[PDB]
This record gives sequence, structure tokens and C-alpha cells, in this order.
Amino acid sequence: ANAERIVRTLCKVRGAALKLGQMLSINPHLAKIFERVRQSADFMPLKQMMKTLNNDLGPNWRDKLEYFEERPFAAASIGQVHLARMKGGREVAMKIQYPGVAQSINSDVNNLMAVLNMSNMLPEGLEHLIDVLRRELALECDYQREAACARKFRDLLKGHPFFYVPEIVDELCSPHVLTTELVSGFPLDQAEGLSQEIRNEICYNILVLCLRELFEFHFMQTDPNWSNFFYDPQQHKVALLDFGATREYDRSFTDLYIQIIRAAADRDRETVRAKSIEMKFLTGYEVKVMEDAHLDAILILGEAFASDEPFDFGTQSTTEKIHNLIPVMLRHRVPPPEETYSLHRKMGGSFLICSKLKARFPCKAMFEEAYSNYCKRQ
Ligand SMILES: COc1cc(Nc2ccnc3cc(C#N)ccc23)cc(OC)c1OC
Repeated sequence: ANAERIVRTLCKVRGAALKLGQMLSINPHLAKIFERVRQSADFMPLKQMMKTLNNDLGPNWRDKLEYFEERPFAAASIGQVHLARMKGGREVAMKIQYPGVAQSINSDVNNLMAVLNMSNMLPEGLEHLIDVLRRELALECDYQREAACARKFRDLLKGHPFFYVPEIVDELCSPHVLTTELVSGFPLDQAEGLSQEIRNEICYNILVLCLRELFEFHFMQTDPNWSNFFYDPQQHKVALLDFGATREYDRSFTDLYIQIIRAAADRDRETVRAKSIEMKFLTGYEVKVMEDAHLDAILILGEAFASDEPFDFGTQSTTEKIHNLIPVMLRHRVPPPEETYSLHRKMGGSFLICSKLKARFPCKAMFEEAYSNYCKRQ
């Protein structure tokens, strides 16, 4: 009862609940509650959707389309995606967010925490949980920024043999509406049933891309979500639609992180500790167990990038260690600077996709290539 009771309340603030779930990576049976909320189809009425459209794309917005699907295909973090076709026959996907979602952030976040605190299920983590939550939700609402990020990433991936970013339809974009070209295929959410051979090459290319986003582009998504990676079986390509929480970082800052991964693969615990303190992962005076919990959680990363043999991300053991790559918050109060939080969250979220898809492939070659390019720039 209390279960379905909580679920029903959290759906009224679905975006905040899910974003909070990402920050803690799914503990009690609250993981079920979050999953149920993730499956909940609490969509905003069409009237509301038509309001944001007419109030952003103009009263004659439907004059631009041959067809507008009234039933949403799926729910976004804050909006929902409706499929449509433009007057010329071009198939597109329109992500429409609701009016005032940005002004409802503080109220929704507080309602979320009130539900969780009252339920006495939260791990009861630190103040810092609200500040980061309101910050990430504000970023997702800025669809104009999201559009710009998508155009930039599309250029970075120009001519790539596996990844591509769908083009943006500026004619149908706005602060509350983001429209892209239709993509063929399905999100990796529904790719568990694919061949072990397909899933290994999908995840191999995702992890290589992860290394480039971190140490070559310096332009990465904070929380990777396999629901936003569409796999096209016909073309054997992956369409990238996960650019809602994108940020840039100084090459010097990401250079400290690659030194940590270097040391991790070299089993140099002291350098991992020293550079970790330099990045403010650690303050240097964390109790022995808190520091060892952070250094231990990193061993899994060094294990993969140091093995010239295939690394199995889907094992029960490795899977559990990959889900614990968020020790950055547990009993851990300047907080871990949001820049540091996002870098380790990009790496860990990438390993997570490899684990959920039960992927297995070598990882040493791709990192030595990434570290080589680093030394060249240096
Ligand atoms: C993750 O976020 C987004 C997801 C989508 N979904 C889609 C995009 C393109 N083709 C699709 C085809 C089908 C089919 N059958 C279903 C969904 C599609 C669109 C977005 O922007 C317009 C997003 O936001 C950036």
C-alpha cells in the first residue's frame, strides 16, 4: 500500500524523482518504487502540450506539419516526445516540455524530499542533495542550450562510421520545444535481447566514445542513460540523443582525471590518492574507511583498462562494483566539486551501460590510445 502510495506521489514529480535516481543509481525496496515511477505513463494533457506549442511555435504551428501524433511515444525527463511529419514529408520527433516546469523545480524537489523523508527509505544522504538536484533540472529545461549542444556534437561526430546525432529542425525548436529528425531503431533499453555479438560492439564503441568525450572533446553528458541511445539494426549504427545535461571542462581538469585512470590501471594506489586529492575527490583527511571506500571503488576501472584480455561487465561481482561507483555522496560532506562529480559520473555511467547490456570486450587498447593522444597534446 505505502509502496503504490509513494509511487503515485512521486509521479506528480516524475522528472525530479528520476534525476534523483540517476544521482544515486537505483538500499531498501525503494529501487522498485523508482522503477515503477520510471514505467509510469503520467503524461501531461494534450491541451497543455498544445498550449506550449501555440505559445512557442505560434498559433499556426500545425500548418507546418502533415501529421502530429497526439499520443506521446515516450516520456522525457521533463517533457514528452510526439512523432510528427512536416509539410514536405520529413519525419521528425518533437520533445515538448510543460509550461512552468522551470518555475516548479523548487516546489517539486521539496515535495520529492518530503515524500522520501516521510517514507523513511532514503539512504538519508546530506543539503547538498537539493542544490545539485535543482541545478541539474534547470539545465535539462534549457532546450535552446540542449539544441546547441546537439549541433556541436553532430559536428564532432561528422563522418563517424558508427555514431551519429540526428539533425535539429530549427523551424520547430524553442525554449520549451526541441525537434530532431526521426531515427530508425530502438533505445538500448530494449536491446538486452540482442546478440551477445551486437551488444559487445555497441558497448565497445560507447566506451571509446566515453574516453573521447572525457579526454578529447571535453564535452560530455553528465549522466549516461541507455534509454537515450538508439540502435539502428538495419544500418548497424547508434543514434545519440543523450545531450540534455552536457557540460564542458578545462583540458587541465580532465588531464588530472586521466592521470588517475592511468595510475588506476597501473595499480599505483598512491598516485590515485594524490591526484584524487588534487581534483578534490578527497580532502586528504577523510577517515581511513571513507578514503579506502573511494580508492577501492576505483579499482574496477583500473582493472578493465589494464587487461589486454576481455573484461566482463555483466558479472554479478563487476556489476555490483559498477553500481557502487557513486561512493562520492555516501557519508561524504566544499563538497565534491560538481565538476569532479560529473567526470566520475560519466565514466561510471558508461561502465554501467556496458554492465546492463552484459558486454564483454578488451579495454586496454582503447585507453592506451586515449592516453597516447594525451601525451601528444602535452
Ligand atoms: C532522449 O531524448 C529525446 C528522444 C527523442 N526520441 C526520438 C528521436 C528521434 N526519433 C525517434 C523515433 C522513435 C520511433 N519509432 C521514437 C523516438 C524518437 C527525441 C528527442 O528530441 C526530439 C529527445 O530529446 C533530445
